[PDB]
Amino acid sequence: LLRHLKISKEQITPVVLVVGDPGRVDKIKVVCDSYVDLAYNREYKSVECHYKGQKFLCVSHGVGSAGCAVCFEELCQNGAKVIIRAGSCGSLQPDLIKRGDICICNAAVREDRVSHLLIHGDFPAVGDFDVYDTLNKCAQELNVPVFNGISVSSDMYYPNKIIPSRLEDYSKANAAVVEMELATLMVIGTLRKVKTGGILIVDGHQLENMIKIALGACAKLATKY
Repeated sequence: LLRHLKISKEQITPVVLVVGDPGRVDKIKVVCDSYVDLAYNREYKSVECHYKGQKFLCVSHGVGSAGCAVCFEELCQNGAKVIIRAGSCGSLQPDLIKRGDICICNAAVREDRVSHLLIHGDFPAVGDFDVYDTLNKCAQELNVPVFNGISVSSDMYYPNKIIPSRLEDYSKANAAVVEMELATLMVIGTLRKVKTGGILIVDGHQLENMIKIALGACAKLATKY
């Protein structure tokens, strides 16, 4: 049994949908054709999801890079082949990417520590193209407009007035979106030979759509294994 997930290696599917809020696993499992509740340990909720004739895990990783890293490391080290993060984000391009908009990200700014404790800072946090294009191909089938871009993955939610935040610098660098976990998934994916991707709803109905794309992509990708 896995230390934090508390599910077995035998319960891990090639494809896994990951989200931050365990309450969100509960909302996702409902719209699937059927589900099997697996475990709920600390912030980590596991449910097996049956959708469009496919079987995939939906696991919650909690808030922040270090606690999600424990979830991803346990997934990646025990059989996951594809991990897609369905999550929530903020806009770094207001007057373009507005509240409600969905964004499918190829890359992420590494504003964590853990990824850096795994590999030198120069290394890219980058998603898998197969996964990215699949996510993109699902949105199109569903006629749901999505943005594409770089995500700033920052360990800081609440800034101080001492150290100037780099969010404006990253915005100017055309980073689209800001969240907390993507770069970690992405580096861990690359290191562990797991294909990753990320789909985010802009926060600070469209959720229905977002989840459909996420569930759509997971099913499409699950077919391969």
